[PDB]
Amino acid sequence: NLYFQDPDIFNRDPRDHYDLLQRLGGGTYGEVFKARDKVSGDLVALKMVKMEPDDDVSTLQKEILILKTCRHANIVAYHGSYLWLQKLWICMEFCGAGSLQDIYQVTGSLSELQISYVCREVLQGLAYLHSQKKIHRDIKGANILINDAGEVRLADFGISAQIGATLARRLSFIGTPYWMAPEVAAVALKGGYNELCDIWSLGITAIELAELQPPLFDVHPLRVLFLMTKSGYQPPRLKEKGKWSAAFHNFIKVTLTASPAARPSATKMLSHQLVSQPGLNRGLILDLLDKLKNP
Amino acid sequence: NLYFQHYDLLQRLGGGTYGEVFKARDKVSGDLVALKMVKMEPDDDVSTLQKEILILKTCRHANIVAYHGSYLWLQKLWICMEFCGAGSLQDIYQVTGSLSELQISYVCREVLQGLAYLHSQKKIHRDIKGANILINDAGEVRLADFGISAQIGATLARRLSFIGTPYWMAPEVAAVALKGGYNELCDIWSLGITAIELAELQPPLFDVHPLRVLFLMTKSGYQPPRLKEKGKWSAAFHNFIKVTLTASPAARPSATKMLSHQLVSQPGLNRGLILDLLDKLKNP
Ligand SMILES: Cn1cc(Nc2ncc(C3=CCC[C@@H](NC(=O)c4ccccc4)C3)nc2C(N)=O)cn1
Ligand SMILES: Cn1cc(Nc2ncc(C3=CCC[C@@H](NC(=O)c4ccccc4)C3)nc2C(N)=O)cn1
Repeated sequence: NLYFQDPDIFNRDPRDHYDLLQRLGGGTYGEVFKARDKVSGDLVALKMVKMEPDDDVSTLQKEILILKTCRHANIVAYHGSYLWLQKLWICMEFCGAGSLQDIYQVTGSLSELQISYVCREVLQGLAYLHSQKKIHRDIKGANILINDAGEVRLADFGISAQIGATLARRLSFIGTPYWMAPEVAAVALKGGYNELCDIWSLGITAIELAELQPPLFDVHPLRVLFLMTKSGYQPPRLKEKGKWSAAFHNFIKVTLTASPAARPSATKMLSHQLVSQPGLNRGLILDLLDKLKNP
Repeated sequence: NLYFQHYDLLQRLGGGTYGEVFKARDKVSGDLVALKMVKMEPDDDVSTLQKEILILKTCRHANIVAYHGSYLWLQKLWICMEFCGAGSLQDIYQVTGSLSELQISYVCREVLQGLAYLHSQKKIHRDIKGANILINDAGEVRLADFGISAQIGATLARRLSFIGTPYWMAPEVAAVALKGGYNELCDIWSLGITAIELAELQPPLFDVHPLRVLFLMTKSGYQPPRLKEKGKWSAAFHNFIKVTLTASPAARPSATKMLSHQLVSQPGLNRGLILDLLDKLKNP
């Protein structure tokens, strides 16, 4: 729909249009490289995903169309895709400072104002994704990128941006779909039903930026999961008291509401004093980036 | 609410991430039982054990593997249950070949009785398929369990294995109690697919990549599957498949309404049909 706001995939080596520079990272999502446009000199990031020989082109085109229509200032901008020698290459906006986890592992804990600006920017991205009937499902410091201008970008839009190995692992969790009714298959493909899980993850991420680890990081993962099934379950909180304002403690209290029925939406969270206060701008993050270079 | 409604290990029957199931014999009478050996969670307490045992004791029906009792021994929870000697319908049809229309009609009636019971208790099974329908030596049909709500421990371990660490996950994504996006009618669809599976040895689209199937089923004009060999089946069986596989859940019939369908309400549907199927195993 052109009323809401050119080829889908090039059958060509992206090295025909870009000079591959340094490897930025890697993992289950594939490998990401910094690159430079041969004509304009503009910098981009290129993600290389290994494809299976039997991956069908019909499904790949449907997946790429989702990347093409899901766009917001607070999500890494998608530019295009290349399919060459069994590798899918996704071209996108370059975020020079890497993830918030890459940064805080050097700088230490963020200030309350720096966290407030990050939360506001992530909530703007989530309000957009939730309006499009998508669920991110992987909000955390390692998945929030920062560019050299101090701007915040979600690394991708989560569930519906998965391709390659990450998507293969999610398909294993879903299991065989041949007996699912269409409405069950819809929830499985979307990655869930309740988008308010993202609001909880943002609350945990605010603690992660304040404390350098999410709550209970040291507890065996299967125990953390089992404790969430118990009737006595209590959500986590900030470890320190006086270091943080009453507005920050309240933001954590309301985002970390165990019952999704009582948890606020992304748009309602954007009205919370913590993220609606004046003085939240990229200058706060330029100060964090300067700390990174001159410690 | 009461107003509503030792052992010798013989051989391993089943196993998975949940634990193991063994065939067992009572030393006193020689009665055969199935014993499921479960590792309890490190944070399992008196109240969590009590709620799971209460659900096992109270969620009861003839067409669901019967709970007999449980005990703690060798640091494991042992659940004693009804023994179903012939295994699952999948274990059987992989040897015998496809079931006859009458055999499928009896299996569908028996599963629908189990589902009408679960749905009356506000439970959604969400795991109906040939591999999860067990048959005893008398030809009787039993759902292996009451569904995904009897598999919480295994789902948590599967989530850790394929999704990752849980530190940023909301508690509702793990507690998985009142799931949204669908209701009990998803079980009626799965039973329709199971009827095709018993007729054809595979569900429809069994050879299509899972991601492609998810995109196909979620497309607006999705056409529900049908039995592929038209002349082999009656018009009642074709209609049973058509109504169970209603794409819109708002229009899909309930388990109790399905029990009134000519296919499963016809006379002559009894466990002898399944004893005939088990006779094919002795001399294949
Ligand atoms: C250490 N370092 C890392 C970086 N910079 C990046 N590091 C990692 C990544 C990503 C990793 C995994 C997801 C990927 N996103 C997508 O594939 C995608 C985006 C939009 C729509 C659909 C899909 C982004 N991107 C950068 C960067 N864009 O600059 C600088 N320094
Ligand atoms: C090959 N073979 C297999 C069998 N027989 C069984 N095989 C597998 C299983 C099961 C496997 C996993 C689920 C388990 N059910 C439960 O844990 C449960 C039951 C009721 C309520 C709540 C939970 C039953 N049971 C048998 C059997 N009872 O005789 C013979 N031959």
